[PDB]
Amino acid sequence: ARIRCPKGSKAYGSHCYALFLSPKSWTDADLACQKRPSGNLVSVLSGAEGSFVSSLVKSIGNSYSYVWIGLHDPTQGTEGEGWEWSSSDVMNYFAWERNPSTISSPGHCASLSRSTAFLRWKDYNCNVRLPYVCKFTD
Ligand SMILES: [Zn+2]
Ligand SMILES: [Zn+2]
Ligand SMILES: [Zn+2]
Repeated sequence: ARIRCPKGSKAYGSHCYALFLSPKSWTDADLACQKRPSGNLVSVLSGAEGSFVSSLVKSIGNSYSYVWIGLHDPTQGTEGEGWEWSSSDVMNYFAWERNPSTISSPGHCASLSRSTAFLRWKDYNCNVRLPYVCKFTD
């Protein structure tokens, strides 16, 4: 109604968000998020949502510099329009630190980078285990 979420997550818009510190590869993180109702690694569909997600993670801590979000490229470079959100939302907002199309052999998953105050996206090796943010409904 006035948007409430489960203990352990935060509301924004019509969604609940939760940061998990025990690191997982991109695929394992998204699968973990899917345990939740309409859950998936967070999709960032507006600058406003980007700022909110940023505030959610800013206090993670020195040990972590990258956090998984739900953007990946199933074409593994062969496409650079192969990127998509695991939630299947239309890619209507773009916040790359450096566009992957300017990178030779970029990572095929995207993470929020501490260098950009977690407001921008960095191509990253999908197999690396990182903390991650889930976006779901309650
Ligand atoms: Zn949803
Ligand atoms: Zn996909
Ligand atoms: Zn590659």
